[PDB]
Amino acid sequence: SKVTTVVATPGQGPDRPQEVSYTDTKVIGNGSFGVVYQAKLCDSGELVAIKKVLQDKRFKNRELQIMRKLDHCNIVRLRYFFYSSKDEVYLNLVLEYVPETVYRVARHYSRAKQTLPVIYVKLYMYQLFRSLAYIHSFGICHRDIKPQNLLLDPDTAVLKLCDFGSAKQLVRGEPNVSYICSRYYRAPELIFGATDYTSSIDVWSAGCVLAELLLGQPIFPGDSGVDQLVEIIKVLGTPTREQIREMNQIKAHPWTKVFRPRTPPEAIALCSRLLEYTPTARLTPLEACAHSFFDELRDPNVKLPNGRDTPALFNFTTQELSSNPPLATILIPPH
Ligand SMILES: CC[C@@]1(c2ccccc2)C2=C(CC(C)(C)CC2=O)Nc2n[nH]cc21
Repeated sequence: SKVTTVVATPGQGPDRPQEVSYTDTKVIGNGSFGVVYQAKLCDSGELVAIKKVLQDKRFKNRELQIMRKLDHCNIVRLRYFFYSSKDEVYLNLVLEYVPETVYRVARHYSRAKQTLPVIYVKLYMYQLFRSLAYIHSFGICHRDIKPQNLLLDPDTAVLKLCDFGSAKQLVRGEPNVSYICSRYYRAPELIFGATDYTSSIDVWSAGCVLAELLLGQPIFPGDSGVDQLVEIIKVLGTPTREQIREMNQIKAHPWTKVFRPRTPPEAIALCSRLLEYTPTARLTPLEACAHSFFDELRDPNVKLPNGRDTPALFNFTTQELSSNPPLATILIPPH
């Protein structure tokens, strides 16, 4: 068809562009950022997402700077990036394409008034925390964890975190904006306006994702930035003055009463260790990866419903173990 040909720096490593060609460019999605397209590489047929952003020639692009540093089985690959052109200049990110997301698959089950089975919950949640461990190890917060940004191949069961459009490297020094994350998955410290929040916001959002996978709908659907807070109180109860200080009247409805009757205790526990008001009292991605809930994935006779083996869950790097390498003994069992 129309066959566009550009000179694209690869995302990985030495800064040396090569010629690259692609053809079936259909528009998908919009936003303050720019536009995302879908397309087909000629060299192989493989489908690609191309996010097209306006770039100030002087200033560096945060997403690209973050994406180039990343190489991890559970995160989208930036395959290439290339510039294009009034006297206006655009960055184009050429990203790996996966046709489904967790939101979409979850939405299938929800419409059948039906459960996503616990095995897929474990698999998906585990791989998520795993991608968080990795990006947190570079001080990078994602700041937009939600099912719509979890790529998923349902045959392999491989989940890959994506959209690093709100991602940012947090630094002890600097303030950062508090209106971020998508509203249902926003951490309570951010509703209270905090500008010194840590990577522990992602963990809350991972918690809101779990909760949702267990319930069939979002756990805290709020009307406004502000109602979001009331929807949390509804469940967590009112936070103590002490808790409120740590972030910077109603009784707490017990977790076990929150979910469906037949729900795993190990899962409900984990949920309560993620959805803590005090951000320091939330598990870290690696502590959660190691949480008892995920024990079924360390059984050597774990198989996927469709027969196949699980994807690789223990090829942990130095880097991913950075934050607490004792845990390697729990996370990596015998085999
Ligand atoms: C082309 C962009 C896309 C996306 C981008 C951001 C979030 C989620 C998905 C895209 C899909 C399939 C989709 C979820 C049906 C629609 C969609 O937006 N998969 C992707 N893989 N890489 C980028 C993508």
